[PDB]
Order: sequence, then C-alpha cells, then structure tokens
Amino acid sequence: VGTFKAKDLIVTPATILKEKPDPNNLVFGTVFTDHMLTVEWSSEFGWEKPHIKPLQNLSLHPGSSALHYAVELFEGLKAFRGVDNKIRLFQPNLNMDRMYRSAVRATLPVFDKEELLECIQQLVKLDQEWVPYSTSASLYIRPTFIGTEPSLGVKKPTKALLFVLLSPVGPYFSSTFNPVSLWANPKYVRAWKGGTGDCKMGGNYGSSLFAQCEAVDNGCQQVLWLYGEDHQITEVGTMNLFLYWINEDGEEELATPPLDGIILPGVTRRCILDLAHQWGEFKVSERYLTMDDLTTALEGNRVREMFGSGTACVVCPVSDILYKGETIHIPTMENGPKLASRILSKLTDIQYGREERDWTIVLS
Amino acid sequence: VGTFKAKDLIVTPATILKEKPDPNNLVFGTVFTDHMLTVEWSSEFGWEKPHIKPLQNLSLHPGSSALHYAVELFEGLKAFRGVDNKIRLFQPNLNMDRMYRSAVRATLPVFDKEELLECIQQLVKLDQEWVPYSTSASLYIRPTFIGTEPSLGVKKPTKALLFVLLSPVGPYFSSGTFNPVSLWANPKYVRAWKGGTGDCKMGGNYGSSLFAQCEAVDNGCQQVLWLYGEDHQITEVGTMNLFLYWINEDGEEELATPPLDGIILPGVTRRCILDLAHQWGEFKVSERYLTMDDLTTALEGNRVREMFGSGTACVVCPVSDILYKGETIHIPTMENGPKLASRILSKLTDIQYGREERDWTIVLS
Ligand SMILES: Cc1ccccc1Oc1cc(-n2c(=O)cc(C(F)(F)F)[nH]c2=O)c(F)cc1C#N
Ligand SMILES: Cc1ccccc1Oc1cc(-n2c(=O)cc(C(F)(F)F)[nH]c2=O)c(F)cc1C#N
Ligand SMILES: *Cc1c(COP(=O)(O)O)cnc(C)c1O
Ligand SMILES: *Cc1c(COP(=O)(O)O)cnc(C)c1O
Repeated sequence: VGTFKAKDLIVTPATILKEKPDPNNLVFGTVFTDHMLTVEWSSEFGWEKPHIKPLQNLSLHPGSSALHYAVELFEGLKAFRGVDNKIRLFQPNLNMDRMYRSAVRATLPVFDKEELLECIQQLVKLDQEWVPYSTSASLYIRPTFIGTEPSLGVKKPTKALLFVLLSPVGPYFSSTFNPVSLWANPKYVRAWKGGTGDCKMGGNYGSSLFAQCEAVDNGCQQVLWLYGEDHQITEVGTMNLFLYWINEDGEEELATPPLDGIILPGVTRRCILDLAHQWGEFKVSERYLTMDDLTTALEGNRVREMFGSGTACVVCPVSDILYKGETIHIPTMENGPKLASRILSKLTDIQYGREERDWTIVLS
Repeated sequence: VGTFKAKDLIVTPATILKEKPDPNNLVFGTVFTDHMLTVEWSSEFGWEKPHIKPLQNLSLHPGSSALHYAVELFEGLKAFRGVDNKIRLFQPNLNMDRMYRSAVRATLPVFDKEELLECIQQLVKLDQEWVPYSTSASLYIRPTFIGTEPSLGVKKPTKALLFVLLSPVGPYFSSGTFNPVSLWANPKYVRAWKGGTGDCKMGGNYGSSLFAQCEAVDNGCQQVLWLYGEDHQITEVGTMNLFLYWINEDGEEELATPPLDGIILPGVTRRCILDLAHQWGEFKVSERYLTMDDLTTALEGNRVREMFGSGTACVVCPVSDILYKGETIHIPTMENGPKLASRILSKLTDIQYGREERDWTIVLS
C-alpha cells in the first residue's frame, strides 16, 4: 500500500495550444483544456510516476473492468478565478477524503490524498489560463479512477488508471435563478441500504439515465429520488435536497435527509449545514422527509423554500414536483427565495475570494 | 432509429496468428482470440457498418460515459465443440433478447437481434479453431456495449461502441468433478433493489459486488449469498441463480428458485433448468420466495436435499455451507448425491456438446 508522489511528476507540455471558449456560451463538460494528469497502477509494481501531458484518447484493453463491471469512480470539484484574480480551490481535502473512501469500497488501490491534491494543483496551475475570466464561471476538475484489468474475471483489479480532466464551465443556468420542476416517480430507486449510493462510483449513475429521460419527456429538468414504503424525498438528480419550512413542532427548520447510506455526502451539503449551525437563527435537522410531510406542510402554508445543493449549482431552487399525475407547486420563488439567495451569496463570496475563509486554498 | 446489418460486415483478417492455449490449462477470461467485432454508433448518423478485425486496444475519449457513469452492458454465452466436431451455440437468442432489453434500460441505442447474432456467428466462424478441442472446454463470447460520449454531462449517450470479444475457457473447476462452495451471507450488502437494474446485465450491478466478494474470500468462502429485505430472502449465489431442492412446508418434493420480481437476473441456465423440471413432471417446481429462516427451519427437519448455483459459467455449482450470523450452516447437497444437480449437469452438457439433439442448439453458420 504505497503511492505516486507529486515530487516525481513528469510534465510533457503541449507544443500546440487550443483557443479558450467564450465563458457565456459554455455547455457543461463539453470542452476540455490542453493537459490531463494520468497515473498507471499494477498489483505487481504499484504506482508508476504521475504524468501531466497533452489531452489524449486512453488506449484501453477491451476487457478493462471499467467497461464490463463498472470498476470506476470519479470526483467533481471546481477552481475559481476570484475578484482579486487569485485562483482558489474550495474544500478540495473533502473531495480527496471521499475519493479515497470510494476507492476502498470499489477495491481500487489506495493513494496518498495530499499527493493527488498536489498533482491536481500542478495540473490546474499549468492550465490556469483555462480558469475562466468571469465571476460566474469555473474550471471543473474531474478526477477519474478506472480498473484496466485485461481479464473478464469478476475480481479486484490488478491494473488501474487514475487520471484528471479539466473542463471550463459557465454559470449553471445561461440566463439569476431558473427554478426547476422535479419528476417524482417511486417506480425508480437511485440507491438502497446495503448499496453504494454514498460513494461517487459510476454504477450509481448509469441506472439513473432512463428516469432522467422520463423526467425530460414530462417537461421536468431533474428527478426527485423517492425511497421506501413512505416515499422519502432523498436527492434532486445528482444534488442534495434541502427543505426550509415550519416543522411539525411549529419551529423554523432547515431540513435535509441524513447520511444513512442512500445519500451522497455532498461538500456543498456539509458547507450549508455548517453555515446554518453557525448562524444559529433557526433549527437545523438531518432527518427523514416524506412526500406526505411535504404535501401536509404545503396545505398548511408551512413551506418557504426547497433547493438542490451541489458543486454543479451551489443552490438550485425547486418550484414544482410532478407526483401521482398532479403538478405540486413549491412556493420557493414567492418567498424570495430569501435563504437560498443568502446561501448562494455566502458560498459564492468564499469561492471567488470576496471574503476570506479556511474553506479556500490559493493555487500552489 | 435503425441497425447495423451482417450483410455490410467489413472483415480485416489478421496477417499474424497467435498460438492456441493448452485446453487443459485455461484460466477463465484471461486469453483472447485473433479477432473482435466492433460497431460504432452516433445519434447523428446511427449505426456504422460492423467490422471483424484483429483484437486491439479501444481508443476512447477520457470523458467516455462508460468510464464515468457506467453507461455499459455485457452478455455471456458459449460456443461448444461437440463430440461430432460441430460447433454449437446454446440458446443464443435468449442472450440477444436480454442484451436488447438491457440496452433499453441503459438508454443505449437498440439494434436488430438477428443481425448481431449473425455478426457473432461470422466472428466465431473466422476464429472457429479457437473453440477448444476438448469436450469440457468452450469459447466464451463477451458481447459488450459502452457509451463513448466525450461529455461529462450525465445523459443518454450520443455515441456508443458495441464490440464482441472471444476467450477460450476450460471447465469451471480444474478437477472436472464438483468442488462444492461455501457462501458468505452478510445482509449488510444488497446486490439489487426493486426499481433498480438487478434484472439487467448492466456493469453498475457488478462493480458494487467486488468488496463483498473479497470479504467472502477473507472468511474462506468462494461466493457471496445475496440477501434481500427485512426477512433475509436468499436471491443469488454470486453471479449465479440460486436453486433449492427440498421437502417444502406442505411435505412435497420441490425445486424452488426466487421469482423474477426485479431483483433476479433472468438467467438462461435458470430458464433451461425450470423448463426441464416442468417437463420431467416428477416433483413440484416453484418460483417462490426463500428466506434464511425457511432454509434453517428445513435443515433442523432434515427437509433439504440439494442447493446449487446455475449460470453459463458453471452449469450447476453445488453449495455445501453458508456462513451467516457467525455460524457455519451445513447444506447436505454432496451427501444427497448430488442426485438432481448431477442429472441437470449431464442433460445440459449432453445438449451443449451434441451428445443429444435439441431445439436449444444452433450449429455454426
Ligand atoms: C457531472 C456530475 C456527475 C455526478 C454528480 C454531479 C455532477 O456534477 C454536475 C452535474 C451536472 N448535471 C448533468 O450532467 C446532468 C443533469 C441532468 F439533469 F440533465 F441529468 N443535471 C446536472 O446537474 C451538471 F450540469 C454540472 C455538474 C457540475 N459541476
Ligand atoms: C464473467 C461473468 C460476469 C457476470 C456474470 C457471469 C459471468 O460469468 C462467469 C463468472 C465467473 N466468475 C467470476 O468471474 C468471478 C467469481 C468470483 F466470485 F470468484 F470472484 N466467480 C465466478 O463464477 C466465472 F468464473 C466464469 C464465468 C463465465 N462464463
Ligand atoms: C456529487 C453528488 C452530490 C453533490 O455533492 P457535492 O460535493 O456538493 O458536489 C449529491 N448527490 C449525488 C448523488 C452526487 O453524486
Ligand atoms: C449472468 C448472471 C446470472 C446467470 O446468467 P446465465 O444466462 O444463466 O449465465 C445470474 N445472476 C447474475 C447476477 C448474472 O449477472
């Protein structure tokens, strides 16, 4: 159980550089930078020295376990060009923690978290002009970890590739807030107790595409993932779910589903709970929320705001849920949205260096 | 929509051929033949013409959805060199049915099932000397279907590759005789859930299983017994369907297997075994729920005869033991012959190797 070291980085700069895209006409994860990180592993020799080199196709054996048994995991984090023109990562330690834990659950080989971070930092530094010159755009960092075992045997891989892509992304909505409609159909399940839903393992995402297409066919933008006999609301697509409301006890509450195995422990989710705890202005509950809790609250005018949280869209307001053939209105946009707007501004201010924070590291 | 057609096959023969492996010293899925099938798809142009060409690395964009969101599915079926030296596929139509259905559930593009079969048949024909000269070995056919979308967007792919590998494989167990397995039963891990993809051969179902398989091996077990629900239903033996041969609660001789309620992969071998047992008409055949309590209650009453896994891998794999809640539970399969397991093995083996005629076999094109 060794590791690749950032000290050993072999840098092959590209001799031909690509034009950067317009920040205001960007489709998410469509455009890639000049360079990538790649690190080879084998059971026989362990970690090879890491490479920063030009973006290129991967040459994979067609038996590679990533292609057959989804022996794969990824991360998502961003680099932000601040108002002071300094580039910052946001809580990147939490991403490295989550990637390591996911690697263990996948049986992919462990690595030193600080060494991968330093390798990512060198990659973003070389491609730093790709971090858009825009206070509403970012560079998406996609660490990826794949089994490359050339064997059809269902086993712990004896060959893996860890690589990192960079992709400049614009504002989540090309437009201020575009509130989403959620397609809520309990027939589909994202994740289950005893499953891998609390990891960013590829297997969790492939099974979701069918339901996402069903959502789009019914003029919704995301899936509301329901779970269990009592229809728990768990996640908004690939975003954590927050409910701002008067609870059953008549108390002002920010509620989110708890980490009981079926929720991806989001970085944004952690940051929002940390903020709401620190503010000390209302109750903060990691607790179960059902469609009946929600509809009961809406008939009693107890619901203020619902929003998704994630690296993608820091705070994504929900306006409507389609469920049992009815459109259910969530009055998020008629209540400001006051708290969603405040949370967006606090995280945005930290990300873009408008305010100092422990949560940000300036680029190496 | 539309489909690639076998009539459009572009064949690029290999100019250098590899030596075949020893039929008696084969490891599953480690050795590959001279050629592969590849077919490109895009939303813009649809299916390109299929290629049979030398085995080669795939050139994939590192954003390919197969690498990120497991936008992928596979099949497993075998070609058998029979006692009459004729090469036979076994129920290959059922594999094409299952691949199509899996493609729909994955949001990968549909294709004509007959055209893929004919493409596979041409591939196996060109590489037919790879079908081992051994009546206890096979050629494993691995159809694979991957999203190759160069975009990190979590979406229906606008780019896919369908390809087929061939791998000569020996008997499941080296000895050729039954090597009975121990199952590691830990309810903490769940293979599949209602509203999930457990009834498809989608890659996502398999990645989550490796950790549990390693836990099994660490406790001297060979396979995972997949438990489900508050009452601990026995569902599957690793990547094999589960059969229980026993006296049921009604005092009747019964072959039981869990039913296709969404959390069971509809196995070809599973279908063949039910078809046989129905046809024989010698005992009750029940697609029904089986719990660890049903099993342990039956063992206390000496009501259990045989437990076996079923699958293309190991036609019939006897179970001798289950580790569950820190106790070793003995299944007396090997002390009861195993009579039914042995009969089922013989019938399917005889069909596969052309010892007996059947509708279930197609001779090679
Ligand atoms: C790429 C990714 C995978 C898994 C979890 C999170 C994640 O991050 C993002 C996801 C998305 N994204 C999609 O790719 C598709 C959808 C649709 F709704 F269409 F399914 N929604 C989305 O938010 C995005 F647009 C941006 C980011 C970012 N940053
Ligand atoms: C490769 C494959 C994938 C999914 C479903 C079935 C399937 O078929 C097989 C599986 C296995 N196989 C493994 O790959 C590992 C394991 C252990 F659990 F031990 F890791 N057991 C096994 O039976 C095998 F040995 C042969 C065949 C065949 N043909
Ligand atoms: C990535 C992800 C999230 C959000 O996590 P962040 O670290 O906040 O980006 C939420 N749910 C699922 C299922 C995810 O995959
Ligand atoms: C493939 C598979 C089976 C058995 O399939 P056969 O067609 O009989 O080889 C059983 N369970 C799982 C999970 C499988 O993937």
